[PDB]
Parts: sequence; C-alpha cells; structure tokens
Amino acid sequence: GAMGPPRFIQVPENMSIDEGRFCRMDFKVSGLPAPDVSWYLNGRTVQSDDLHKMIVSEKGLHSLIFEVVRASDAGAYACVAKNRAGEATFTVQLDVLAKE
Repeated sequence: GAMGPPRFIQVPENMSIDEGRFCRMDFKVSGLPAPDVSWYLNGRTVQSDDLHKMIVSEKGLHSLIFEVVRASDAGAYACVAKNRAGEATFTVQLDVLAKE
C-alpha cells in the first residue's frame, strides 16, 4: 500500500562501559521501505566487522554491538538511515572507562 520516510522513535543514552566488556546500542527505526543504514565516529566512517556487529530487525529495531570494547573506541557515534522517500540521522556518546 502507501509508504514513507524514516522518523525518530527512541535512541539510547550516553553509555559508560568498563574496558574489555561486551556492550550494545539499540535504535528504534520506522520507515517504508526498510532504510539502508551507515555509521560514523567523531566525524569519520565506521564499517561493520566480527567484533563490531550491525543488524536490523524487520520489526523496526537496529542494533550496534561491541564484542570487546577498548579505550580507543570512546567518542560521539552517529548513524544515518535512508530510503526512497527521505532520510533521518541519530547520535550517541560512549565513555569507555579504562582500568590502568
């Protein structure tokens, strides 16, 4: 039937995580058709990998995971969601608590 752009629903708060733990971020996302999504940190891009996993449910929930976080991963993360009808953009901070 009808379709439309991605929009805001819910974003995570500024996290603070002990060095070497598992952690995750979870962004609710609602647009039709299902948007393409890209990621950033401090003004440059972030690709996915085996420790930096990226998945999105058809139920409208995008997840961004850290298998083993390190002090160099700290900063302002962002992402952008795009479909044929429009664009939306989201931001969060990560304060990685070192153990030196």
